[PDB]
Amino acid sequence: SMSQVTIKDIEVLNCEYGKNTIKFLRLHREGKKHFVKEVEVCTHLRLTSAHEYLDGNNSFVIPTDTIKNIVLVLAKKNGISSIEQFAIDICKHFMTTFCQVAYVKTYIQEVPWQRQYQNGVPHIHSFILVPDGIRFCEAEQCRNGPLVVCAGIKDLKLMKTTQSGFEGFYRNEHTTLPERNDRILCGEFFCKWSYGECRDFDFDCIWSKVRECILEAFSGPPDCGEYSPSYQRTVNCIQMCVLSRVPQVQVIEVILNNNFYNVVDMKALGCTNDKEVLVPVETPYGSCACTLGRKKYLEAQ
Amino acid sequence: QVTIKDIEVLNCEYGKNTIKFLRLHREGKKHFVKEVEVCTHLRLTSAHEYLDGNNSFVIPTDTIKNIVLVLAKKNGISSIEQFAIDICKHFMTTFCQVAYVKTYIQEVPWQRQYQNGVPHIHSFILVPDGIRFCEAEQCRNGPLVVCAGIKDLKLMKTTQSGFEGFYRNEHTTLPERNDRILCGEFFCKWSYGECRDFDFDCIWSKVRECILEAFSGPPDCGEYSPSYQRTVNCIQMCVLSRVPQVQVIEVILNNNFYNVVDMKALGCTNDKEVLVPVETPYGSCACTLGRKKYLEAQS
Amino acid sequence: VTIKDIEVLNCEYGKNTIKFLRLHREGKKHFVKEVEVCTHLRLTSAHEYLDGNNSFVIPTDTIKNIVLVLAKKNGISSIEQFAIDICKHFMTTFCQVAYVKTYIQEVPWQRQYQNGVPHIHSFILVPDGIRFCEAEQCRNGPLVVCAGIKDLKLMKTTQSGFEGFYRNEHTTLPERNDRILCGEFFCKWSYGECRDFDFDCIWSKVRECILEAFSGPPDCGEYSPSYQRTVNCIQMCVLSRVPQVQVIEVILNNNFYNVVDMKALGCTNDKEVLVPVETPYGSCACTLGRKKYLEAQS
Amino acid sequence: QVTIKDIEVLNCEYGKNTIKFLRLHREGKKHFVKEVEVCTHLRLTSAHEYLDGNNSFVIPTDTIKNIVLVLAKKNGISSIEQFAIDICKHFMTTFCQVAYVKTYIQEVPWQRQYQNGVPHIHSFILVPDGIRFCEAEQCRNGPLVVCAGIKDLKLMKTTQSGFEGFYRNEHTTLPERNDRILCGEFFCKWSYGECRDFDFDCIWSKVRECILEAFSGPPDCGEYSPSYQRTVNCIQMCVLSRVPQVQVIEVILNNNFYNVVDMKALGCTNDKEVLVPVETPYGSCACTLGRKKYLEAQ
Ligand SMILES: O=c1[nH]c(=O)c2nn[nH]c2[nH]1
Ligand SMILES: O=c1[nH]c(=O)c2nn[nH]c2[nH]1
Ligand SMILES: O=c1[nH]c(=O)c2nn[nH]c2[nH]1
Ligand SMILES: O=c1[nH]c(=O)c2nn[nH]c2[nH]1
Ligand SMILES: [Br-]
Ligand SMILES: [Br-]
Ligand SMILES: [Cl-]
Ligand SMILES: [Cl-]
Ligand SMILES: [Cl-]
Ligand SMILES: [Cl-]
Ligand SMILES: [Cl-]
Ligand SMILES: [Cl-]
Ligand SMILES: [Cl-]
Ligand SMILES: [Cl-]
Ligand SMILES: [Cl-]
Ligand SMILES: [Cl-]
Ligand SMILES: [Cl-]
Repeated sequence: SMSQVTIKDIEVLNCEYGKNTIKFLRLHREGKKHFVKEVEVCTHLRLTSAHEYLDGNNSFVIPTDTIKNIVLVLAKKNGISSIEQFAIDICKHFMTTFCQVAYVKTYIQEVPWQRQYQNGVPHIHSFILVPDGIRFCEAEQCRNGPLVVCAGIKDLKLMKTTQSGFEGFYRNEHTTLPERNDRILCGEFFCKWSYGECRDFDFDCIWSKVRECILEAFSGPPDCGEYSPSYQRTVNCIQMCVLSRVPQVQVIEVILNNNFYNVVDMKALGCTNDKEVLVPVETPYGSCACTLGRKKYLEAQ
Repeated sequence: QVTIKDIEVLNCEYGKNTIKFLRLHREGKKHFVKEVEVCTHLRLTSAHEYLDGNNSFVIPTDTIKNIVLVLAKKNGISSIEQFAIDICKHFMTTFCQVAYVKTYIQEVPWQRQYQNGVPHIHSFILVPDGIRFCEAEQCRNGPLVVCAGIKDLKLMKTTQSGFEGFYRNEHTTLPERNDRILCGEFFCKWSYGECRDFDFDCIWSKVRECILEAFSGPPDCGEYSPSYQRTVNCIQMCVLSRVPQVQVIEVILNNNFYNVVDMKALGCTNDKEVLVPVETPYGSCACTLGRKKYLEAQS
Repeated sequence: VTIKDIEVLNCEYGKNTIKFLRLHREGKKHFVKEVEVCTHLRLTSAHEYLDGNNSFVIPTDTIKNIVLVLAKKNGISSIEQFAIDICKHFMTTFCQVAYVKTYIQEVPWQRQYQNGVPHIHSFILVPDGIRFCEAEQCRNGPLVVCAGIKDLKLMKTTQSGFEGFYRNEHTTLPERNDRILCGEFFCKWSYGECRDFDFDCIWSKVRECILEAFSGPPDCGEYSPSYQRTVNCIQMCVLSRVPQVQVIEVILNNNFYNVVDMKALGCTNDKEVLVPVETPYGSCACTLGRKKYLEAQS
Repeated sequence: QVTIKDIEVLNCEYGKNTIKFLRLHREGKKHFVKEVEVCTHLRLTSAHEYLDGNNSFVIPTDTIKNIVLVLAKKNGISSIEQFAIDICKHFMTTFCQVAYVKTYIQEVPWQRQYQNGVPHIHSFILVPDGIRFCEAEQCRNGPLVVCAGIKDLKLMKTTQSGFEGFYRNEHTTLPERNDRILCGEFFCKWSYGECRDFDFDCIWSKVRECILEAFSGPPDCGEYSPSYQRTVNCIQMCVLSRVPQVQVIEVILNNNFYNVVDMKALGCTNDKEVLVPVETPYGSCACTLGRKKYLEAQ
């Protein structure tokens, strides 16, 4: 119909920009005892207009360099009591300082530094990297909308060697999977939960409590464990534990990426392999994901 | 144009890489796991597969994988070191066309889960706090040598570290510093030579404790490091002083500088409060120390 | 005054210092375990005290016979397993037993060696700290096992002080940052009901923790600012490195070594000649337990 | 009634007992300890302190202690034998009134601690596996004689022992036995006479090796003992064959019989499995052997 499209022909469905992987360590000294919080911050903005795209005019653009500067200044002046409070302080600063900001999102993850110990005695200033699951949070706010905070844990890899099966599934001409009532259940978990606009609690304490719920629901009691009839059922058991034990959690998303461990057939090698040697299949891999919300929280919107 | 008689075969080696498996063991309802990654390489007495297209002497890399899995099944894995020994011994004593065998093993760092200080019978969590590995090798008619190690071990102290009194030249702009963050990623490897009259797990743990303690110093005051290099030496001398089984120790320290961000132009003072890691480029230092007694004793 | 005015707070009886050697032979090679056993009972009634009625009393002679028969029939893999077997035997054999406690200590026989070769059947007494254990059970309550080391005498010649202590008008002790630290230790630890480990292995591991924490590393040692702090270092080492230990009790009986004033004798004594003071002597004692374990009891 | 005229002084002797001290020596960071118990006794050339109440010639026992401590400080202690020699020589050269001096010394058995085969610079553990002692004595204008020994040495073998073919009378109920536990606590003491041209520590260790090897026999099979008395002879003949410095050797063996408990009345057979030691009463035997040449040469 026409030889080109012009602004009049097209709708801007989304415009977003920001600064990614702002890495720094906040050091706090109480005499000779040293405290560290090392983080990675992503902060993204949507502006009220798109002249920098549509017209080649930068008048309203806050440089991403400025976004980095603000994150480092706020760390210096405010410290970091929790990554959640820091994500909140960043979002509130952008919304209050810059009228051209329609929307702000701050994602933060912690570098998993632990204090070193010598026969139970905490070291004043020495640390070791211990990645047993990465702590993150995310704060976002629309102009004239609520400031919403999420916390989570990712790269969390749990494995139980029994009390796991997958049976009674749908069968068809392309379904060769045998029924199994014993197998290794190996999952890499991404867990993310919403507090909504709630802030009246200790962020670090509540995060720890959720992490506990995830490990406990996954494992079952330490003397006997608990049967899992699917990866999916195990995801629901985790979500329902967190919701049952942590009232501040309004919505919870859990993604389980599984690895199957095959009992190697050793008959041609002159052996019987009685669930002794198991080879992980890393690709392809199965995943399942569910998001559960409290009826009260969702209806209250 | 060029023929077999103009060229010398300096080296021929082949193997199977990244053989991954979990060895499961049950004592009633209590389950135990060892998950490993194994490389095994061979040198053969002839090179006909390369020079002539004749495979008669070649043990398939598929067979190397089958043997590793069969040995894990029949022998179990008490320690990765004993399993590395078992694999090298099997190749040496089974195949007369093997001139040399090398097995590398690394553990997947599964930890048993705890609820209220009670250990879980069959539930585990992945906790990398430094990757345990080992390596066994042997030439025909030569010692079976065992090495153990820890890698991807990232240690950081926020004080008791400087670098001063260095060599000055026209291209040297580095300031002298007596307070900086010391952050290093360590690769540590040590040889037991032929000795195996000790508990591999116990001695591996002891060397690890030596590394952490020599790095950190005492927990109430720490200990001043005047260079990355001096910290490497304190680790090595601590291990050799406390672990006679260690004959030779190699330590590599890959460091990250943490820069106190100049916040002047932002109207801020930064008194060592906000520090930015420089990941690339990065400094390295490496040292191998050996006991004179062990070195001289090799005829 | 009458039985009606009087409460029986406690009644207990038993057989003490039951001494025997259990000999085991694998062809030419002999193995020994020589022990001393005490076994005490509390009965469900006190008719022997209150009425002169012995109908419920198991003779202490029978307690000895039972200890000797079980050693014969069961052998002794570990003193802890033997103590368990004796408590279990009393609880299943005699319903009038309300409570049983068995204490066992090992006679410290070591196999003799000649130029590195172990002797098939010859031993030497080597007391380097006496191994003991204790098992006890109430009727329908848990069987609890403790192991320990006593008469363990350790000494370091430096890396010991006592400074910054409370001063008053009767305090003449000077501040010291260098002294001999000499202690006789009693150490006892509870496994609770946990029994799924090698008793000998774990005992050896706790012993090594005690010596290493007392001494510090062999190339430099470790400063002790008090006997009390050294007790704490030993306990925290054991608890940090041995998960099976739930509760640990350490008693340190110290001996002061005085640098003799030889000025009157025309001599300077630069910490060269030291005289030990055996009485009076100082003691300190601490019991630490895992919070998780102590909560799980209540 | 009776006066000095009617009575003869057969013997007078006095001294200081249990003088305890530690001698500490430092080579850089490395500490060396020798802790000893010293007894020093004198006979004087007169007895006026007893007979007349005149103390003019008495050296206070407090002075004997001061001299032992002063000599430890000034000389150090290379060996307890050299220290005992130095004490006797001091009393003889210093005091006109000394007719006779005897010095007895025993070592406190401190052993350096080891961690994973590494010797600790300054930490020790008490390990009493046979107490080292010595004794020096001298009459005025007579030879200074030195003895060394080992006591409280407890050895046990579980077979290769019997006692048969002994004298029988109407009061003899002991059965012939060809297979018993041989358990002895040994006191061994030997004389070097006046010879001192050797390493005292070296030679003491050699004698101790000889006692353990002769008691035990070879590690692969042992050696049959037909009595305690013949084991004492084997020990002595082994020392005299292998250690030419030893002129005279005394060995005292205090034995403990281990009874195979008769368990027929308890429904059991006891096939040398459970044995009970008899600590009292107890048998002893003692022999002193000397080289003909040294006994003639007196
Ligand atoms: O638990 C399981 N869920 C699934 O959806 C599935 N698909 N293959 N195996 C499976 N196991
Ligand atoms: O400790 C240090 N060693 C070095 O070699 C170096 N080079 N730059 N900074 C350094 N710091
Ligand atoms: O370490 C010590 N603790 C004490 O309680 C004490 N009392 N005197 N000396 C002492 N030394
Ligand atoms: O060896 C022995 N000697 C004795 O003199 C003796 N007397 N009873 N048993 C004995 N055994
Ligand atoms: Br021996
Ligand atoms: Br030791
Ligand atoms: Cl640590
Ligand atoms: Cl497979
Ligand atoms: Cl070839
Ligand atoms: Cl856990
Ligand atoms: Cl700096
Ligand atoms: Cl060396
Ligand atoms: Cl043995
Ligand atoms: Cl002092
Ligand atoms: Cl007289
Ligand atoms: Cl007999
Ligand atoms: Cl001989």
